[PDB]
Amino acid sequence: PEMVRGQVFDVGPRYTNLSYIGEGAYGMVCSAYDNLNKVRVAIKKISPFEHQTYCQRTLREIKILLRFRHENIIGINDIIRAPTIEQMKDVYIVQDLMETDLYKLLKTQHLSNDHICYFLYQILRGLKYIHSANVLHRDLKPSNLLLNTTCDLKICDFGLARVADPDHDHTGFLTEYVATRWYRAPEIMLNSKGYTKSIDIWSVGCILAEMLSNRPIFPGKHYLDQLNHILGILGSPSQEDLNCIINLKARNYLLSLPHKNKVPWNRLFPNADSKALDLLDKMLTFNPHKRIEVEQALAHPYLEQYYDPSDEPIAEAPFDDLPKEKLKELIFEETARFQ
Ligand SMILES: CNC(=O)c1ccccc1Nc1cc(NC2CCOCC2)ncc1Cl
Repeated sequence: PEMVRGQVFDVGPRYTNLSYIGEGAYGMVCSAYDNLNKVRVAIKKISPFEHQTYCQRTLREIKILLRFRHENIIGINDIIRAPTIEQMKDVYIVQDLMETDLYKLLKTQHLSNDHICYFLYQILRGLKYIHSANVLHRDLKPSNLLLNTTCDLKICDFGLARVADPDHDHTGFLTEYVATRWYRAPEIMLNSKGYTKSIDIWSVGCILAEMLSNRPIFPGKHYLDQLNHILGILGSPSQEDLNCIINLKARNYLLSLPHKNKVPWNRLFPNADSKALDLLDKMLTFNPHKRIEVEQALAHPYLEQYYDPSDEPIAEAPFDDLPKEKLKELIFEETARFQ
């Protein structure tokens, strides 16, 4: 078998001529030539079986990606693994080869308003499908948005995803959270477990702001610093928005802060399209119940050149204590169709 950067990458003979791409959340990713489809593809090597948590994340990523079928969601083309559970130590996920990701593009390229509009449309179109399956992505960020040479955008990594559960969303103040800090909604730090669709809309709002300026809008250095940044731009929450927070520790923390005024979007982004800023404001709304939903966002005037609900499909059917041995068996069963 071909070896890449001191490690086995056992994908042959269908996939040959390997080249290192980089490290992702699951391990090494390479490009390879697919001798059947006559194109180069991406292959991610995953070695999760020694840890229950790695098994849970890998199973979620595979189960969700195989059930979903949408132009703006990365697909799984093939899955390579040993023929028996005993011999299975790694799993390789084959996906379409992308040219870049939005994180890398934002680091070096200025986006035209036309590119911002197109990218936002595609993120929201993919998100409508995810939310229609009652699934929350929970880790939307520029590095999870991959792009091909013609700027077709694919949402990636469903490892932190969950089925929406609005009834069990409430929790205490400063409750630990897994998802990427800069893209976390204010309620995560206050009273939310991140089990409602509004969590994803906030992250999209953060990505739109970052597309407008090439810099993260709320670059918090640690857990509570994240809320300082959000309130530094949005200003103090209204009495009505505080009344929606019943938890005393969270509400009292907010009441203890000096009054802060809103920084206007047009002063932060003087070159931005005014319709883009109006949609940004609706996505970056402090109160999650007043925050715009994905289908409303698609219908916003900023996206009128693309909006077509008949061409924004939904899922046909909607969608933690298991030991790692049981999870390995489920991963083996979930990947059986490619043998
Ligand atoms: C969600 N992120 C990943 O899956 C990932 C992370 C680090 C390195 C590669 C990654 N995957 C891909 C990478 C590419 N192409 C690269 C994209 C970045 O720029 C170089 C090509 N094509 C398809 C895929 Cl699946």
